Amino acid sequence: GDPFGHVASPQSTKRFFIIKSNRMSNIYTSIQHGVWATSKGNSRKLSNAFTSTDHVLLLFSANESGGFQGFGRMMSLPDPQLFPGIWGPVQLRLGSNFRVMWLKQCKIEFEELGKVTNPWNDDLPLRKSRDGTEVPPALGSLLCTWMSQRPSEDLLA
Repeated sequence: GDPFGHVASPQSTKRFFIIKSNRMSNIYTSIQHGVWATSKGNSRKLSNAFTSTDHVLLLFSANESGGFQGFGRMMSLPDPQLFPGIWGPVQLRLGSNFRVMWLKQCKIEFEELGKVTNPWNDDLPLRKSRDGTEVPPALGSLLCTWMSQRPSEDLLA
């Protein structure tokens, strides 16, 4: 639902998901128009999180970028009327588009985090996260804090 506080404030419930993108151009489109889409399986998972969590955070990592480009809040359920067809033919293999509010654009490398593993993903290194991988709230909160502390990038510039 709607945000009733800042995503960094402690009293709200949060879930944190890693989003992978094969194309930087898709990230640029997401920043430009506040929109994302994911696989049908991830769409259901994110939908169930969206209705039952105060804030759903999406941590964006382009394939082979070596890290994160920023993070955003999921703002709506998948919506067939939101920017229909914006992604081109891949739209046909995805769930419906949903609104995203980008909350930080930055550069941070997985290797700057040292030996970080995800106990919710078989204790695998953060770099091996797949699209839709959930991270525990203590780690997710820290990743968003560390990203927020970095200088803001203007990735569209």
